[PDB]
Parts: sequence; structure tokens; C-alpha cells
Amino acid sequence: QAIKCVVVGDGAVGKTCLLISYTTNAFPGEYIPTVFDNYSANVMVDGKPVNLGLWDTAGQEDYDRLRPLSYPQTDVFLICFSLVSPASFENVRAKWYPEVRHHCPNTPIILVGTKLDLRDDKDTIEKLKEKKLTPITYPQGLAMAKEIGAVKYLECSALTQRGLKTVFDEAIRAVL
Ligand SMILES: Nc1nc2c(ncn2[C@@H]2O[C@H](COP(=O)(O)OP(=O)(O)NP(=O)(O)O)[C@@H](O)[C@H]2O)c(=O)[nH]1
Ligand SMILES: [Mg+2]
Repeated sequence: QAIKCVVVGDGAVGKTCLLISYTTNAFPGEYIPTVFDNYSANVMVDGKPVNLGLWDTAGQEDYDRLRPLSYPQTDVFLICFSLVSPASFENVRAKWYPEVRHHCPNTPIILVGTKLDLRDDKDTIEKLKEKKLTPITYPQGLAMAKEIGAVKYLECSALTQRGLKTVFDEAIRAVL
């Protein structure tokens, strides 16, 4: 079964790394901003084989009139935000949930907190502290998910791969 999955979210949240770590079991060298890339993976979820078409989108605001072109016939959306960027988190409800629902009213949304490894990280906590900012907790993620009518909230690290397979397993489970 062919399943189309589109990934959106603010620039630098870890969309590309998420997709490349999942499909190749390797974390990308540098940070090259995505224009548009196309990945695929053969998955087995609950006894079913699936062709998972993964569509990587640009998080830069410049591509606002270009991004909705990826949206038709989408089976499941991943809206991504960094657990370590409150700003990216606020934009889940301010930008990404509205943009997805204006074009795809019904398509299931999975909300995905990325960079889980960085949540308990010393340098990062302290760097957010100096701006009177704090990492996004799990309860807040779940409330945001309910807020945007997401079908699942999941947390993962593209770096350690912690929670990474479940993201896509649940993405497929929201279509099936
Ligand atoms: N610690 C940590 N860093 C991560 C993780 N995922 C991505 N990063 C870092 O975050 C930066 C952005 O990653 P990237 O996947 O390119 O984000 P993006 O959402 O694709 N950006 P764009 O919208 O511009 O394409 C990179 O420096 C990358 O190494 C993660 O799970 N943990
Ligand atoms: Mg990218």
C-alpha cells in the first residue's frame, strides 16, 4: 500500500535529519536548508507492507506559496517542532496547523517533538535560561496536540534514534 507522508515545521527543527536518520540509519553531516527532497521506505506495520513516500518540505517562510503544492493526496502530515525551541512550538498552532488544514481539512496530523536528546542537555537548558525560556515538556506537547486536533503526539531524537521508528509506525497507523 502506497502512503504519502508530508513533513512540515519551522526551519532548523530537524525535519531532514528526522527523515534521513529514519531511512538510512545515519545522521546528516552538516546543515543544508531543504528546498524539496523525496525519500521512501519499505515498512511492515501490524502485518501490512507499506510503501512510505516521505516528502521533505522547506521550513523557511519564503516557500509559503510553494509548499502547499506538496499537499494534495497527502495521507498523513507530520507537524514538527523542536522540544528545545518554544518559538517553533508556538508556530505549530500559529502557522503549521492553519496552513495544513486550509488545504487538507481532514488529513490526520501527527505532532512530533524533535531533538529529544537536547531536553535534558546542560548547555541547552542554560542557553534557554538566559532568555527566560524553558524546554517544552511532554504534557505541553500533548495539550498542543489536542489543541490542533492531532491524532498522536510523539517525541523523538534524530541523533540517538530514540522514539524515531514510532513516529513513522504511528504515521502509518493513522492512515490504515
Ligand atoms: N541534538 C540534535 N540536533 C538535531 C537533531 N535533528 C536535527 N538536529 C540539528 O538541527 C539542525 C537542523 O536540522 P534539519 O534537519 O536540517 O532541520 P530542518 O527542519 O530540515 N531545516 P529546514 O526547514 O531549513 O530544512 C542541524 O544542525 C541538525 O544537526 C536531533 O535529533 N538532535
Ligand atoms: Mg531540511
